[PDB]
Amino acid sequence: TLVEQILAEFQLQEEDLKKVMRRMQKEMDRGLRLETHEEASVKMLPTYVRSTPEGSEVGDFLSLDLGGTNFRVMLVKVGEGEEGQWSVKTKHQMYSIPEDAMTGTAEMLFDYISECISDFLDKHQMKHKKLPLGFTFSFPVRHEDIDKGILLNWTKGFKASGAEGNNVVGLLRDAIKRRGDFEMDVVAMVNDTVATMISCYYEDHQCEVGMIVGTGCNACYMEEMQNVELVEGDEGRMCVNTEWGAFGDSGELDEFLLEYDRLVDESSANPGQQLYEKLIGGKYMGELVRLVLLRLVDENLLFHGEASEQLRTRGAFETRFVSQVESDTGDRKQIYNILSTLGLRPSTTDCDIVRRACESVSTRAAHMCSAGLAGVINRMRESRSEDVMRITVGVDGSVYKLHPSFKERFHASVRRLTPSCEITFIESEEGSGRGAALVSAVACKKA
Ligand SMILES: Cn1ccnc1Sc1cccc(-c2cccc(=O)[nH]2)c1
Ligand SMILES: OC[C@H]1O[C@H](O)[C@H](O)[C@@H](O)[C@@H]1O
Repeated sequence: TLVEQILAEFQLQEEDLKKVMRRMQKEMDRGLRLETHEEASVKMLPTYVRSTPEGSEVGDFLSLDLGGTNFRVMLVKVGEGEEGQWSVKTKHQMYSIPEDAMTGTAEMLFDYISECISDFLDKHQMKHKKLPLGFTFSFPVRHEDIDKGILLNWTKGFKASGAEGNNVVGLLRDAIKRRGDFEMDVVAMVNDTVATMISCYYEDHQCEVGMIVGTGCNACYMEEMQNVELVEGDEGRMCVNTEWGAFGDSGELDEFLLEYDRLVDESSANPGQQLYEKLIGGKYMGELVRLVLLRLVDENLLFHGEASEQLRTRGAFETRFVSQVESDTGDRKQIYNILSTLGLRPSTTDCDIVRRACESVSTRAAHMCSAGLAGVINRMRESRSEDVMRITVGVDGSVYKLHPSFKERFHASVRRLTPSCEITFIESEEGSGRGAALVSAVACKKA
């Protein structure tokens, strides 16, 4: 139990969650106010996706999706249901970002994207078409409108120079026009949360929140227009992109941050930023385990003191490993093969120890996440006048989807924190591509 004291350092009492939930609600209120929006850690960026204005055009839309390591392009067919609209990916391609598309300028990257966009249309015998473009761009943006907004600053590792501070929809067309090959109506730009929330909404009208727990972690919700001070008008409702991943950036979380958190921060491409996300996101989960495993080896408590050449390099313990280790049936084969691949020869108890480290890190990720969701939901509840508020959350993300137990721990906690709420979780089917497209089909009955 010399180990079980090290890992206990991940535990969070319900009291700790309530504190975090209340602080989230607090920074969310600050982000929405004129006086404090500028230094707010939780920017609460308005998205200009508005309460059903009702004006949808059917037809085929192209959808981009930059935000992961695998940039995507797809075509989607929007139509007209009894509900509202139907949608469906019809054809689709994925392309790696090189690395010279990172390190260099943004234009390079958008030219690379432009290449792929064309490459897609080549291979689809459609290069001779003019389609409305939906763009899911999963980074923080200050929107002037549904189709104009600036990159506040890259997260999740992306480092492309000269992209910060600029019209992202600008840099895009900028590069689409340096092609001539094709013409695109870049109608609409959305965050992944919103994309997802929109597509879930068309499945379920109760969906007023969108959540992503994958490489990164973030959320978006339907706000009352009179509370979005950064937008003129008091009638209706606008979806607001919280950007809660940067909760803790003004120190809100210092009492919770562990050494493993401090070390992950310093070494990251975004030091001092996105602190909350760095407790949850799958860009960081495995790195936290690596770090936890290492302390255990220096304390001579695991791997019989010694450590692999690989275990000792940043980004070696992939998040998917956390996941696999937790799906091990007990026979340890699964834990062994990951560790052996890494260059280790664990024993029965090493395996068990690596298991415990994983569960400590992902259980905390889940709990910490549940507090933010509970923050958002309980805030919303203050604007709902009915004994039992029924809300629906749309969710996407590898960590949420693929990890053997996150979903379950996550739900139970969220529910403990949200009295008088009946919550529904719905997982977005292709909901990003469809999301950007469905948002386009509406903003197109405008441009
Ligand atoms: C998600 N939800 C639930 C209740 N109201 C909403 S917001 C919603 C629903 C359906 C379509 C749109 C939408 C898309 C693009 C521009 C716009 O103003 N609205 C916005
Ligand atoms: O990709 C999911 C999320 O992860 C990152 O935190 C981004 O800042 C954000 O904009 C996004 O919505």
